[PDB]
Amino acid sequence: EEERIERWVEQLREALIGDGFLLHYQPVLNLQGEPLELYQAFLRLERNGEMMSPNAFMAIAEEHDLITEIDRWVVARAIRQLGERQRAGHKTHLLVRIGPNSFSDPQMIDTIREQLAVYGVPGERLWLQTPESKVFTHLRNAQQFLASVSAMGCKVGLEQFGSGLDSFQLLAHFQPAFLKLDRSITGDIASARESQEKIREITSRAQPTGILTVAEFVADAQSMSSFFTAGVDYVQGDFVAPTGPLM
Ligand SMILES: Nc1nc2c(ncn2[C@@H]2O[C@@H]3COP(=O)(O)O[C@H]4[C@@H](O)[C@H](n5cnc6c(=O)[nH]c(N)nc65)O[C@@H]4COP(=O)(O)O[C@H]3[C@H]2O)c(=O)[nH]1
Repeated sequence: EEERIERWVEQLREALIGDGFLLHYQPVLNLQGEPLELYQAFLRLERNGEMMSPNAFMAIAEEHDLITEIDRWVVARAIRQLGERQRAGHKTHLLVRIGPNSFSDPQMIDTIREQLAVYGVPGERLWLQTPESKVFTHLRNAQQFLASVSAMGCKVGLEQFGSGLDSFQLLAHFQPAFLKLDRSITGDIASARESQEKIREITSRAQPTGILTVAEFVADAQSMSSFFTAGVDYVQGDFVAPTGPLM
């Protein structure tokens, strides 16, 4: 045990150089969103001859404090693809994950600003999501971070929102551009009752501030209609379109 990790933590620190990392994307179709090109970005690793999923190493990168490094790698990689798909005339928008330790990371704030500029990519195309739980904690930083990146026109949103009470509490203290609905509420509206009304106490509340909304993980047409009645701007999940490397 003392060993396997040592091989992982090394190979990772390599993909952080001349990499081995790569990104798969997932279509984010919109109903109320009417209608832009958007994909959530997902990190893949080229260990040996096959492709690794963050379920194979994110744990490691955690204890060794390499997430900041990686997630800066992810964002910079997204901003590149944005330059590429834009120099090609596509105005593709990318949803990218940012951990909590990045709210204070300047190299992040600097890697966003510089790249975003060097590719002629207007920040508006870069959407950054992160759990509300991680925000309810690393707040102060996640506070100024918002401002830092938001100034460049980027969009900062919450992932897994609506779970616990304080969910609506953070709103009056934070201020996201988009809300990725928490699965504990999403996956069940076809039957679930309180949830039916739930994504309304949320939807109808976003419309005012203009806070977009994304119900992800959708896995059936039945619930697909449900979110339209709700007024959920965007939908994501294997049922709409799985994740893939292609664009
Ligand atoms: N969020 C989301 N996922 C969907 C959906 N439909 C299918 N999935 C799949 O289910 C998995 C779980 O994603 P997760 O909860 O964010 O949990 C993720 C995440 O914690 C981590 N991860 C993967 N890529 C990245 C990345 O680029 N940045 C960061 N910070 N973490 C990543 O690895 C876990 C597994 O990722 P994957 O192998 O890519 O596998 C993903 C994804 O391919 C959907 O609508 N929404």
